[PDB]
Amino acid sequence: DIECFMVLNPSQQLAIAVLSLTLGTFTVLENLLVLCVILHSRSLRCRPSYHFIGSLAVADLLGSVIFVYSFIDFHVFHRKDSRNVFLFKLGGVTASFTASVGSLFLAAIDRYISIHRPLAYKRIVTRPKAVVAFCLMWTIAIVIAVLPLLGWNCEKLQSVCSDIFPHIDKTYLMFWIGVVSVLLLFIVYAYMYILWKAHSHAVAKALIVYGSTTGNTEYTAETIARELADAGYEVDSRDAASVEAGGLFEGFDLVLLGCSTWGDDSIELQDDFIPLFDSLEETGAQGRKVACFGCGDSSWEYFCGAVDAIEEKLKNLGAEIVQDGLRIDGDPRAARDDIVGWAHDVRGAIMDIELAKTLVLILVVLIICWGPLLAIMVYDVFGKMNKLIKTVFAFCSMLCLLNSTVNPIIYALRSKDLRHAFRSMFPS
Ligand SMILES: Cc1cc2nc3c(=O)[nH]c(=O)nc-3n(C[C@H](O)[C@H](O)[C@H](O)COP(=O)(O)O)c2cc1C
Ligand SMILES: CC(C)CCC[C@@H](C)[C@H]1CC[C@H]2[C@@H]3CC=C4C[C@@H](O)CC[C@]4(C)[C@H]3CC[C@]12C
Ligand SMILES: CC1=CC[C@@H]2[C@@H](C1)c1c(O)cc(C(C)(C)CCCCCCBr)cc1OC2(C)C
Repeated sequence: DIECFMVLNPSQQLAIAVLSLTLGTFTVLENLLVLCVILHSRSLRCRPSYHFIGSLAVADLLGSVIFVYSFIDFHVFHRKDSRNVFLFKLGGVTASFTASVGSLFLAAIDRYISIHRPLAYKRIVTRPKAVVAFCLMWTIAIVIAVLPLLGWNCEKLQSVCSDIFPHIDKTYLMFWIGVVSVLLLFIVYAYMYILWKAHSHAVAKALIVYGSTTGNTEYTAETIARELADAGYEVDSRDAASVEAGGLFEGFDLVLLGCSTWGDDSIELQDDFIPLFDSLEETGAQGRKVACFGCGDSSWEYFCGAVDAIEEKLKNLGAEIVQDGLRIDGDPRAARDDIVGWAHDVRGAIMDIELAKTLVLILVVLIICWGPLLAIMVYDVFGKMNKLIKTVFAFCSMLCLLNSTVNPIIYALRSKDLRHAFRSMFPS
């Protein structure tokens, strides 16, 4: 019975008509304009491809037109269609909107690969490869929407029918959910991965291993760490007496070695610093930015010779010395300006927030639009559908149009080349 699938409340039909026609027309005119500026940009600029932006516009323009027409016709006009004709109209909507998420899926792959393997990115993502991928992605989407027409429906299969969608075997619906859920979850994973990855590299991490006996070099390290705390470093200052040599510097943009000079007859390192000094090769110092500091006294012939021995092994082990050592004579509290001045100099030698906002918005948009829609379908596969939920679905089906309306704003508007191409269409 076709009439069981219809929102029949006249007040509800009107709201369905208002939202559908308003959003659909804005969506049609938006993506139409995007396609217009794509083709004008290709007239004057050879370099920007617009593969993702163009594909998404075609998918949304086609989908909104087929949807809004069939949707208004079915719910407001109560078209009783032959089974196959209805599946045909459903097929267009399914292919276009499945193509829309596939386009978002391929763009997500492009960005994920850029972050995951930035050097190899120029080999794996090529203009010839992208053309083939988008062509195949579109083809798969059409084939997925043609099976009910070919006979993957409940009437020919003699199986349970969907309560949400007329003439739809539940197994086909469950299959279609799994395809879209995998695409959507990867898009979620990719961008969540990118946010995590960017967050770690945002703030630099500093590592101060200090060896002091009477607390002088500790006071220097603590005075140094406080200056780096103001600049927004993630400082971990460790007494040398309690450290693991292996991988000690792992994951640090900057390492600071503060040792005291303690030679009675000849130069000697501070005792707690000595086991760490012997195991420098194990610390993975090679290729790391390091600076040295230390306390001492001018009365002794070798002024801060400990800072000399360390830098000589670090420069030999391959760590890049950012600056020459910091050498203090007498109480460091007297030279506090020289200490804090040093931090600034060594700090001197060496987030993409706007991007971060955009990625979160997409995920918020995606979760808001596809989430509730798919969940109701999951219900229909397993449980029983009452009139209330059917009604909710009709209004939730409108959520997809919204996604089609904001997509030009999210991506096309954000493209620098497109804005230059739009301005190009004016006399100047
Ligand atoms: C036996 C002895 C030997 C020292 N030898 C040196 C030295 O060779 N070169 C130097 O600059 N200072 C030398 N000093 C001075 C110390 O490095 C000074 O006290 C330093 O500030 C200790 O600070 P700390 O508490 O951080 O270890 C020596 C001090 C002592 C008691
Ligand atoms: C309405 C649905 C069911 C059928 C759609 C048929 C036509 C419109 C489809 C089939 C193949 C599709 C093309 C396949 C490849 C791409 C490359 C992409 O970077 C821009 C879109 C573009 C050029 C597609 C445009 C739309 C397209 C030509
Ligand atoms: C009852 C009913 C009659 C007209 C239907 C209408 C449902 C409908 C709908 O409610 C939701 C969707 C979407 C936008 C949510 C896509 C659903 C894709 C499902 C794929 C697996 Br069956 C498509 C839409 O297509 C038409 C033909 C207008």
